[PDB]
Amino acid sequence: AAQTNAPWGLARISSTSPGTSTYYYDESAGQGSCVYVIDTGIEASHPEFEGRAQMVKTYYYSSRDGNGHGTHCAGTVGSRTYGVAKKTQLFGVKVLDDNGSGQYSTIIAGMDFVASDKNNRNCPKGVVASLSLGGGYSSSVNSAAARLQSSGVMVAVAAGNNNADARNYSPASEPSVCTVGASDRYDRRSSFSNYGSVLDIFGPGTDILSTWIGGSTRSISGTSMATPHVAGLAAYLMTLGKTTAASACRYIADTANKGDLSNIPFGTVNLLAYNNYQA
Ligand SMILES: [Ca+2]
Repeated sequence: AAQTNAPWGLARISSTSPGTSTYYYDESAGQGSCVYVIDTGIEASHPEFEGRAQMVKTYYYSSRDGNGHGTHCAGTVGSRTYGVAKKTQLFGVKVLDDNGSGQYSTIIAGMDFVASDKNNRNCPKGVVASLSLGGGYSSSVNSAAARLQSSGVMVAVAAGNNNADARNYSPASEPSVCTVGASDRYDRRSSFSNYGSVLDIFGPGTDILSTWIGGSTRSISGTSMATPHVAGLAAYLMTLGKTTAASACRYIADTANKGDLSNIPFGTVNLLAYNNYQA
């Protein structure tokens, strides 16, 4: 399948070269997979989600996304227009308040929730969790991310936006999960993207168009935006039978575009997520 005039980031993950605007993908489009978006929530009523999104948990007085960030990330995973995996099921877990903040104990609770909750959902092709959040190093937070991964969920995490080594941020620094940096439409590392030997992969993170609250859309930047590209790609590949939750990060790195990025510090991988689709 081909979607013309796609957001640049969708075009980029289905291309060997920058500078094109068509997203090429298998029509299966992540059907039968599930993706948990652990964030500020999801505006499930947004037309772009077509009834495929729902809120399953909150730790606040409401499950509503009063911020926008979680809706945007969910949009990049699985919205009809802006998403990688256009037929995936999206589940929202609201660990961040409407200011975008959360205590680590809440975030930890949210990750352990997903490890259990996946047993209550129909996801025959596999389960992914997308975590577009972080903060300073915490062994407790890393341990929670490692447990979620161990439980059979592909965990994709944002590297952070400090232009620093991601080894000092959590859960970015947990080795067993898939830590995602950000690139721009000219194949440069995004200027804010963290880096380091703990990164596994880069995805599109600068000027990413997706869903927003109030039934709207907007373009924003961050490793928060790169992470859902990789989460959506994992869901897509698992539907196709190419990989599993345990192996998906490795498979994505093995099949990535290699050596195409600029401004990669020595010691950081030069790997850009790629869906390997040949129509
Ligand atoms: Ca890793």
